Order: sequence, then structure tokens, then C-alpha cells
Amino acid sequence: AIYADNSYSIGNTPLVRLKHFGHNGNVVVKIEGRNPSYSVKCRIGANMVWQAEKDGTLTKGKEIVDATSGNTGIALAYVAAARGYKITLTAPETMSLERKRLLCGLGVNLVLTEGAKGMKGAIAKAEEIVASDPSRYVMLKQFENPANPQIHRETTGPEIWKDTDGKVDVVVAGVGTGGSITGISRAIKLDFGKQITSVAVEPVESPVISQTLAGEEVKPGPHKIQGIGAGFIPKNLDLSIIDRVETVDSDTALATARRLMAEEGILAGISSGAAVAAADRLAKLPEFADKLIVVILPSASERYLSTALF
Amino acid sequence: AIYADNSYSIGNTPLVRLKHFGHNGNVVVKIEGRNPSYSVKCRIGANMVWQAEKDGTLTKGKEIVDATSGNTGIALAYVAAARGYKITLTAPETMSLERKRLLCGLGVNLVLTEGAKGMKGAIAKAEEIVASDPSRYVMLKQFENPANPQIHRETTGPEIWKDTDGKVDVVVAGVGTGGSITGISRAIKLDFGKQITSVAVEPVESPVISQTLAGEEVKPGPHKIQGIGAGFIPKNLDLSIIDRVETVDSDTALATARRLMAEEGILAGISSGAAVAAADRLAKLPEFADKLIVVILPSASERYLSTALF
Repeated sequence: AIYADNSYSIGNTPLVRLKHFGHNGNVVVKIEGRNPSYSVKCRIGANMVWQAEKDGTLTKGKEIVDATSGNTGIALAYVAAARGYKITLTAPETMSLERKRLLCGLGVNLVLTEGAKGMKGAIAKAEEIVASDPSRYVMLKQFENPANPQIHRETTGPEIWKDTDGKVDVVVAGVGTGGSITGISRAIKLDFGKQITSVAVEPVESPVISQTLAGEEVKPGPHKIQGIGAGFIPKNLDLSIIDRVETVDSDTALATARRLMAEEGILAGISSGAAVAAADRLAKLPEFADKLIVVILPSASERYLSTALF
Repeated sequence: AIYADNSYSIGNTPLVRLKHFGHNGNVVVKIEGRNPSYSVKCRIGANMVWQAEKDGTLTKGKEIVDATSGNTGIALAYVAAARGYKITLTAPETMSLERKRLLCGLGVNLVLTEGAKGMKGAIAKAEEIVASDPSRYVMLKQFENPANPQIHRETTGPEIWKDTDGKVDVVVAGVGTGGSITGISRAIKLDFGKQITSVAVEPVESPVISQTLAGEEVKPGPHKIQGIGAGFIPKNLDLSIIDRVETVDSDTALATARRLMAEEGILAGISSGAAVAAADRLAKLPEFADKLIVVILPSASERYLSTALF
């Protein structure tokens, strides 16, 4: 029916079958670009704010502070705007000027730090701002805030189960904060009782989950797959539900993304191309030929036009 | 469940209540930016192609030719890509270079005409290309192709009826091709038996529907409300279901659009700001205080960032 504000309109994203990936239709994609803010992060921007209200840490008057690497800050921005919260978001001068303006036009009180050290400064500034008056601010902390995976367990997971009628066999998701694969896996494995195969995807340039699980020295490193590869293990990544970890390089993630536009008519971001390249690999293994593979496409295309993707 | 391709995933867009427009919640918006291609036009790109198949004019091998003023060409582009059709789209050198590239990355064989005369050349080229071999091409003709309003009568209309439980009293829609208000109005007035108020919206700069219905000389003229104000009466505009015509100027359409971002957390285009300004006007008339007003928001924000809107 009718949503009280734009925060409630999250989710119910479509599953679509791919024709030029997989084997006789075993790869189906879940299009999270089909959301407010054009990415999966709307789901956690909404729920981290709802939960902060449920527990009283968010009150009719307090101000949201956070630092953001991109999609999340827009999510929180639109939810704050929808629900009428002051929001401060911190980000260095290493930022897109189209990303600055979007945030600003969202009523974000944007904090511009120095580029140099990277995101460690703006994040430090984000705790710094809170440190001034903790009673005035609340930092939502997507990497460790459990409301992040709990929304995927409550929505994104059941949506997958429902739309496939319980027939999903594998789920393929890149990991940034890890909340996606976590919430979904728990949903399907624990609430819906089905021992699916949960596949984490990361960049071959910064393969810290793979290096970790194999006891190998952890060596994070630069990459272009925007949205994943945080370069450490996030607290919202539960390695206990991860069955398999696939790595994908940036160039293949791009080529796959472009390929989805030109052949599938699906316009998604570099991270969505990374996830499909991972799922395609598995789908074309005789052990997965009969199984139903569900791949999360984290974001939509038109918010990557001016980096590499175009 | 699972869509065979991205064309089938159109529609089921949300209704959201506005908090800073209308009077005690009588204005609710339908967010058509929440679609593949990020606009309502995905609905006609999909259906004009489906219907052309139903009637045999589109065959496994023919090529789509059309000229486009923007959103429609992306819609057709993604549907052609999804359904595996060659598409030629014509457009002058008066085009966004980010709009060119999106189309190109969609596998569009783009035709670049001369700017000078405007869109009359690229359209003429679009018939010109067909004129070479009509057996090779098919021109879908959104302004007069009835599959355009029939999709809104089949989907967008019933979605409104269903989500409001039949309680919608007024529908507010800007008119470009007119298919939106047409299909929706017929749906609700004729199929669902309810004598709602259908309100067309146009720019005060090019008020040809208003000048027409009042017998006044028709004087189209330049405007910035992208998506509406075609500067003539389209064949897919049935003035027989239009109860009222509101005009809105470009500056107010912008301000209203920005206002939806900053206060509602709804990121939409200039034409969506035009439609809400029209609906807000009516909503604050004592005669509409009790009635439920539904406003179509035709497109999403991130595809206007680089003109005026930002």
C-alpha cells in the first residue's frame, strides 16, 4: 500500500534470469540497484536508523554522524531526510564532486577532511565530532552494527527464498561490510532450514578473507571494484556461514558489468560484475549445473559513469 | 518469482506519503524512478516491443529504429538488449555525452545527426533509415503507439488502485506522450468504475493543452521541465479523460524537485517536481482536503545531475 516515508520503501527487488551467463539458466540475479538510493545500502541506512530509534539512542533531536566510503552515506542521507534527522557525514577531499553535491542536495552537513591519509582522517573526524558532545551525536557504524545484517535476514533473505519458492541452492555475494551474505545466509540456512552454499566474493587484489581462512599472511591492496574489498575482515562478516570464497580481478569485474548492460540489459556497477563473474565460474562447473544460483547485484550503473565503468 | 529478462521486471513501483506537501497527508507519490532505466518509460519500451512481437511486426531478426528525446531511448535500448534486438536510435549533436555513452554501452547503434534544426532531423533520419528497407526496420512511435497507454492501463493504473485499495480520488500526471495519464485514467475510470479527477500537468511556458481546451491560439515555447511539454497535443493524449489541466513553471518544478530530496528523501527529476507542485496546489484547496491525491513521479534524480537540477 502506502509508505509513511521513503525509508519504508526499501527492498522487494527483482530476481532476473541471465541468458548469457551460467548453464541453461542456473544463474539468476537479484537487482539491488532497484532501490531508493540505487543500491543495497538503503536497506541498512533504513534499519540502522530504525533500530537506533527502537533502542532510544536516536531521539527526536539528535544528529547522525558517520564517515562513508560512498553508497552508505547516500542511504543514511536519504533516510535522515525522509525521517527528519540532522546528519553530518565526513569525507576527505578525495571525493567525487558529483557525490559531494548529491549528499549536499540531500541536506547533509558535509565534513571535508584532508585527503592525504585517506579515510582514516574523516572517520577519526567522525568520532572526533561525536567526541565533542556524545549526547548530541550518534554514530551508526555499518561495519559492526548488527542492524546491518539483521535487515538482510529480515528482508533480502526471505525475498530470495520467497521468489525462488525455496529452491535457491547457492548464493553469491561480494563482501564489503559482510552484512549481505551474513543476513541472507542465516535467513536461508537457519530460519528456512536449507543448507545452501554461501559464496563470498572479494578482489584478487585484496584477498583478505581467502588469505585468512587459509592461514596465509594477510596482504590487502588497491583495487577498482567499488563497494567491496574493505581490506580487512569486517565484524559483520560471519565466516561461520561462508562456504566458499571466490576472488575476481577488477578488469573482469568491469568487463562483466559492461557485458550485463550490452547483453542482458541490466545496468549495474563494477561490484555487480564482480559477483556475476564469480557465480558464472561456479555455474559452469558440472557440480553446480542442476543447482539454482542467486547472485546479489549490489548497485545500479548510473552512479559509476565517470570513474572507469564508462 | 523470477523474470525471464529485465523487460518483465517493470512496474510495481511504490506509493509514498509526502510530509511537507499536501494537507494532513492527502498527497502520496508513485515513484516511477524505481524502475529499470530509472523512469516510467521502461513500461512503454517493454510493451511497445512486446506488442510488436504479438503482431508479427517485430521478428527474430529485425532492427528497432527510433529517434528519442531521452528516457524512451534508454528504455528501448535496455529492452532490446534484454530481448536481443538490434536497435538504431537517432539523435542530433545536441546530445548529452553521458547520454550518448549510456546508449552506446547499451549496444545502441547510435545515429548522430546535425543539431541545427533540432530533433526534426534525427526523427526524419529515423524514417529515412526505415525508408531504405522497411522490411529491415520497425519504428515504434511512442507518441501514437497505443501499446504505450495500454501498459499503464494494464499495470500502472491497477497498481495505483490496488495500493490505495480503491480510495484514490485524484491522479496528477505531467504529459509528455500522454500515455501515462491516459492508461491510468481509463484503468481507474472505466475498468475500476470510479469517477476520479484526472489532472494533466504541463509547463506554463508551453501550455498547449490548456490553450487548446480553451480555444486559444496555441503557442508552444521553450522550457526546462525535462520529460514533458512536447509542444503539441500527442495522439496518446486522450483529452476525453482529462478533468483538469494544471500549469507549472520550470523554476518551481526545480525548487519542488530539490525540495523532495532535501525534505522527503525522494530523489526525482525536474518533471516530478512539476507534478508535485501541481498536486500540492490542489491538495491545499478545501475542496480536495478529504480526497486522496496520487501524483506520478516520472523519473529518478541521478540522470539530471549535470544540466540544471544540480
